Amino acid sequence: SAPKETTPTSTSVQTYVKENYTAKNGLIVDYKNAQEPHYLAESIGLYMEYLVEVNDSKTFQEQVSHLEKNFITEDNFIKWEATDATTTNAIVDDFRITEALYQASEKFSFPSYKKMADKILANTKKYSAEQGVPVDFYDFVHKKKADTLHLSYLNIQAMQQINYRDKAYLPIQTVNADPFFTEVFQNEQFQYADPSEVNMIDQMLIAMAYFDENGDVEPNFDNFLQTELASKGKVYARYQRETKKPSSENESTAVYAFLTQYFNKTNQAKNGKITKELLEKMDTSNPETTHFFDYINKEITLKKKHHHHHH
Repeated sequence: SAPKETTPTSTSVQTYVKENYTAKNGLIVDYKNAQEPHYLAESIGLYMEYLVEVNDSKTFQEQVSHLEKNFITEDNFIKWEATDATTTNAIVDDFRITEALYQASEKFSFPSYKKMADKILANTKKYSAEQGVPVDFYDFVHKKKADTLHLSYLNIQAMQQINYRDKAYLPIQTVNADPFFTEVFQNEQFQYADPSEVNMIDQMLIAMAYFDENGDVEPNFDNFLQTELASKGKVYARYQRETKKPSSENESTAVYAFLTQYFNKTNQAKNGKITKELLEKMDTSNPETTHFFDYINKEITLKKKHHHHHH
């Protein structure tokens, strides 16, 4: 059970992850030398995504093995973190992992990755949903579904791969931003995640899902992004909803990675150049203070797509 060994485009990230973000059992940690370490399905899925992008079948399969031995239950759920006490998935992490497996099945000519993703994703659609509409998680020990959907958990590409019913998309089809998205869908209504603050990582993920499903940007959020960049040359990590002022002047690496993706998806090439330079400016080189999420989304986004001299 191993794909043909491929020649990666680069090995430096793999070497850096092995040296700085890997615990003794081989699992990827959120911070190096953390007092409270977390071995997240999010992290292994992002690493899997990166490894497909850089054509590294050997390291990809090593990750699939860690996934099978530490995250996947006997009924084919993916624990959102690798502890015995974890009793839930997180649909956003299932979507990411199954998407990576589908892409790897093609990239590495290995059909069993596709069949593995089929099995996991069908199970996610079946159990982490209320009447066909996704919810954040299913507790597979207590056999209870979440009663919330956070829109930042939506992965439109993954949901189309497993043919969610049309009604599953009603939340992202009908959400408004003013200028921020209501992050939570519960009891067929929208609410904000926090009484006063928005997290721009979550806001960017909603904006990208909005564009992916609806084919156009939400113009209130898009205008906020444009006016922040024009007036400040930055987009901050968190904002106060009442004032629209930043909670602090802290910036977020992941926010600039997702802004770069968003501007390139929505035909905003000048803005995408601006946020690419902001992403390069962020320092992800301290593994004790750089969450793996920030480190690896910068690496993925700077590698995602010959043409310097002429087209």
